[PDB]
Amino acid sequence: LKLPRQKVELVAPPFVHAHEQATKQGPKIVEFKLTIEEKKVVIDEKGTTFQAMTFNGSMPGPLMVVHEGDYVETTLVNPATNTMPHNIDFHSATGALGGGALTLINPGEQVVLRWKATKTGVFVYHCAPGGPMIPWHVVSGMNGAVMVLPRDGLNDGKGHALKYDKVYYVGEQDMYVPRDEKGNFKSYDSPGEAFTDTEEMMKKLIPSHVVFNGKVGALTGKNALTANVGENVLIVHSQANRDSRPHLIGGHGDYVWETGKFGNAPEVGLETWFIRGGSAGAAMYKFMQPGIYAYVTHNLIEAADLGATAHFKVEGKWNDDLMTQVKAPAEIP
Amino acid sequence: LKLPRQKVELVAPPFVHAHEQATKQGPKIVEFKLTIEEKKVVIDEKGTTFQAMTFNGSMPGPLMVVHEGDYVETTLVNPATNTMPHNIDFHSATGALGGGALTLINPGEQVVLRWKATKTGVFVYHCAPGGPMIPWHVVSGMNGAVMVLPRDGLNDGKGHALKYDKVYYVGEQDMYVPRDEKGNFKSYDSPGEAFTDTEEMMKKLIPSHVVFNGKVGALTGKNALTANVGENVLIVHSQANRDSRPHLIGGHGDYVWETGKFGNAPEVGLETWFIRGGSAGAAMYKFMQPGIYAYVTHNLIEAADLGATAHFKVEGKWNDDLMTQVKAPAEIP
Amino acid sequence: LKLPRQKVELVAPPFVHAHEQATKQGPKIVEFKLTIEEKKVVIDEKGTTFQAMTFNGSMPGPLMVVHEGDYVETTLVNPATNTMPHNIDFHSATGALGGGALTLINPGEQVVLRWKATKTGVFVYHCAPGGPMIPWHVVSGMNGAVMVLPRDGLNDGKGHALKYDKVYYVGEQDMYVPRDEKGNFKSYDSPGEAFTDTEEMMKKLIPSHVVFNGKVGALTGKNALTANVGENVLIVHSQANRDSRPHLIGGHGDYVWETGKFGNAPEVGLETWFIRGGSAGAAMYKFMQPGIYAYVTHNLIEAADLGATAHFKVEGKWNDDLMTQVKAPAEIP
Ligand SMILES: OC[C@H]1O[C@](O)(CO)[C@@H](O)[C@@H]1O
Ligand SMILES: OC[C@H]1O[C@](O)(CO)[C@@H](O)[C@@H]1O
Ligand SMILES: OC[C@H]1O[C@](O)(CO)[C@@H](O)[C@@H]1O
Ligand SMILES: [Cu+2]
Ligand SMILES: [Cu+2]
Ligand SMILES: [Cu+2]
Ligand SMILES: [Cu+2]
Ligand SMILES: [Cu+2]
Ligand SMILES: [Cu+2]
Repeated sequence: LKLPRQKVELVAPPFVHAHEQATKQGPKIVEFKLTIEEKKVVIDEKGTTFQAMTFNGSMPGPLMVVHEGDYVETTLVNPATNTMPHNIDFHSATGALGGGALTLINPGEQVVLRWKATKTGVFVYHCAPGGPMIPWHVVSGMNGAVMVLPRDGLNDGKGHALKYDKVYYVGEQDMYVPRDEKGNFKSYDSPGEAFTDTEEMMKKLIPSHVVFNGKVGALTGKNALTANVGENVLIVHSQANRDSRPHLIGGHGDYVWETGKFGNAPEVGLETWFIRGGSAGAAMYKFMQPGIYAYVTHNLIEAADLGATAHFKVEGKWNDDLMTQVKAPAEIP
Repeated sequence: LKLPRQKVELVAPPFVHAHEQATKQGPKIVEFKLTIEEKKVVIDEKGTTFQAMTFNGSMPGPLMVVHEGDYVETTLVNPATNTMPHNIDFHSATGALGGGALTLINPGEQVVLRWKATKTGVFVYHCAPGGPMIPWHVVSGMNGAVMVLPRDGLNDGKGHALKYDKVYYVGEQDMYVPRDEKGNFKSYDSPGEAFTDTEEMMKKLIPSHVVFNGKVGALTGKNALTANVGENVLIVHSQANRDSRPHLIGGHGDYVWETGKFGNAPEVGLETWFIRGGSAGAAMYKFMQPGIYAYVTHNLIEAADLGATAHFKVEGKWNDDLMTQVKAPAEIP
Repeated sequence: LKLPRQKVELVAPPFVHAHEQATKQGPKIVEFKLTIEEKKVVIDEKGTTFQAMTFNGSMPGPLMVVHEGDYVETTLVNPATNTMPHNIDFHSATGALGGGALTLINPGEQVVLRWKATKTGVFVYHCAPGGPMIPWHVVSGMNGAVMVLPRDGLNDGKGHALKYDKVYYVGEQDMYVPRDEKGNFKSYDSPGEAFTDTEEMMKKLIPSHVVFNGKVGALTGKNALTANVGENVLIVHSQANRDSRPHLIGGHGDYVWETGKFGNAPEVGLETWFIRGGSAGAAMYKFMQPGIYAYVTHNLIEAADLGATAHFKVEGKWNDDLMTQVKAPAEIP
């Protein structure tokens, strides 16, 4: 395989490494490295801890971006400081359980997998060692996404280009943290020690936390997402295990690929869309008003009470034609 | 803003205020009033009570119907007989969290919001005061829908008009009523007193009741929905917090907008469709047979056991070509 | 009704009785017989038992295949060895609650129903006696599917024929088996005796088991699904009560009708699709690589821990252009 090689420097979510949309490049071998990290992390503002397992230290793992026809060559590294075997499975790839059957590595090992990007869209990747370990590693944080763009960039299905000014990757994670008898969340010394209690809870199918970017409030405050009025923003949303229903409060999905695959035309003008568990989707919106927006799953219990809220802070001029407060709060006549 | 003004007299669901489909009118300011009512109501045939909070005294709130390009001017009134602050957020609107950030009113106050109807479809509206109050006010009943029609009326995506003979609005509500130790549903003296137990249950994500039009059996008996053979009926279905899967037992969705947005062509000939939590959808069906139909969510446990069943009573002539009992029940030979 | 009559010999899932895709036949009366069987069965590898109720002795019931415009004439038989009344409701049919209102039969009785196949797609059929019995009979196993093909066969929505080389029917069943105080699954002497405990659990909405073809591991080992590289396989997936998110691990959905209705064009290149509870869908894939694939619902807890995994064993030549292990596991440098 004698194609040019291009290295990518991955960046932590919700940011995305620099890439072209439409390109005049032909197929390349695009080289990525992912290093697995098992670590105890804090997941909420009360200080609840969690035995996480991650690609590159983040939940979600970083977004990888290539074009249709590229070959994706991933070096997966499992350092000796980890305790368990791991692998990687790409929903974008064809064969060998997505790559999982060719990438099982013990602590202290690495492996190199190449796959051809023959299908366009956004796709989940995740660890999948085998058996009951599969859901456990996924819900512990071992999932991310890849985006495979058409070489001509995105289009609206009617012959018009859609170009985004920026892209963000929102990875949603369902977490299962057991409680003790008095009702406090339990802490564990190792992923192995968390396993028995965690599996019992997992099989009851109700998460304790549903978070974006690994923690309650991760995409708020100094880390709110940003835009300006007039900017077209692409939001890639993934959920490797459980359904989600994204919604931009105060906005819309102007162009939405809820099943996430660019060979299908987008739907237009959505209020709320649906990300099937085990998939990624994408939505584009051109901001028309300044101020704060919330990006949520629109099970509002999960959004407000279990962690699944991000903010956008948008700069620009208020449009009174679109919306105006005609009369401020006042006493009823 | 010097456009003509038109007042609308809202009607209680499942009925919808009179409106045009295709229209020769240009944009207008369409004026609506919603008055919030907190009240204890009965939700099932066993006499279980519930601390409801409503727009205009109903669950769901009434359907508001306008055309693309209209300006919707809503007077929201929070009488002094209520106990909590409230607001309103329209998924159809652009900016200020859908209007929520401009409409927070204490008991004794009112506010007037105007928004331009730039996106067509059916959309949820709901209360959203802030923080954990958001899911609580929604699942207590503070949600409804708005329909924004194209000025040319509905079409099938192939150049043909779809015209409905009647429209019904089915609002589905997930309710969370706690139980006492012996397993009976609890009653509370105020919404505030219901809050702690209700929030604990809400975060476990399993409703005690799933109802149409506010109560088990609301859309049955004297209040069954009606049609005649030959009539094209539009059913608007909303769910502000939790997914639903509508199904017309004995019929179909001839033309369905499950994501609810009229800039997309409908799908045809569905058995069951899907309403994402936080959205409204719409389905049209031309009745071909008389008799009783059930309209359900097709999680049949929720339909039969938790409350989510409506009936249609349809008049007309039976069509033996479509279906016939060839041999009535008889002893096996 | 003076049309030719054709008998069909039904076969047990996941296989499908022989049929034509495109046909030069005109409408016929196609005759099917279903015999209800109530029986205690084993549902997992630990030996948990379950009070099943079935059409033709299987979960799911067999797939019935006809063409648009055919008349489907079903003889439903309820032998005297059963204990309860039963009926059948077809989502493909028009009127009388899908046929349910014309087919209620006591043990010892049979009935004959005919319906015209006016809508194309895959559709659920299920028992629906009345009231709380409806969900109970469905989740006890009394559901299957019918496929109504266009007379010209399937197409891609762009004028090209899709022809499948083989079709499999995967019926997914959510099961509710109660536990005793010490946490073991309970066994019951009759469906009637299982009813009270089972209904209590059902209303909590969380299944104990989620299985394909009636049992954990049913579609594995000697009973894995099979294909060869180059073969186009259609997978029909039904779920009569609860949502599912099918995914072919290591493959894709090349052409997918997730709502299951052939008057709509398929979507292309999906990773995971969505079967609404109360529906059937269909996906086609042309295998490109040999080896083992898993077909799952991509709630991985349900797939790995509650039973919802099937295998495909695929023969043929490995394609190193699509995927290759560049460097086998080795020590980190
Ligand atoms: O945007 C993708 C869509 O656009 C088209 O190429 C042109 O309509 C379709 O063939 C494709 O499904
Ligand atoms: O029904 C709405 C659909 O109808 C069309 O206008 C004509 O096909 C499309 O552009 C639109 O998405
Ligand atoms: O595959 C079904 C689809 O194919 C067409 O006949 C041709 O595009 C459409 O009218 C239909 O919805
Ligand atoms: Cu792992
Ligand atoms: Cu996967
Ligand atoms: Cu409120
Ligand atoms: Cu909302
Ligand atoms: Cu039955
Ligand atoms: Cu049904």
